Amino acid sequence: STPIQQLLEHFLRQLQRKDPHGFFAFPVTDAIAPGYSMIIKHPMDFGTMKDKIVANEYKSVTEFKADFKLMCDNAMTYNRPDTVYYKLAKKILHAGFKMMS
Ligand SMILES: C/C=C/Cn1cc(-c2cccc(C(=O)N(C)C)c2)c2cc[nH]c2c1=O
Repeated sequence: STPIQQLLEHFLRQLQRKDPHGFFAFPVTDAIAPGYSMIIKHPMDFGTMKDKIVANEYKSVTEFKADFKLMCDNAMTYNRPDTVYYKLAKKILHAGFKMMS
């Protein structure tokens, strides 16, 4: 609806294209990642970001960028550097921030 919502939906679509496996698509469960909720205090994922856009909870691109960075930082905190997850998070973090200027 609103201009910011339209822009953030556009950014979100482009970011999700960089995650074809959808590792970032939904909240990480402790079943898939043992101990996750005990290690990551502020979980974030593309699905939650979509819900926040729809609810009109972002009022600036800066806020959206902060949630995107949080999501990537979480993946680089929980996962070791040699994992596909860590490597994807670092790659998408830089590409996403460039893509968003
Ligand atoms: C780039 C990752 C972002 C978030 N994330 C997602 C998964 C995840 C989620 C859903 C499915 C799978 C998967 O395909 N597995 C576990 C085989 C992984 C996972 C598993 C261990 N750590 C993580 C993780 O940090």
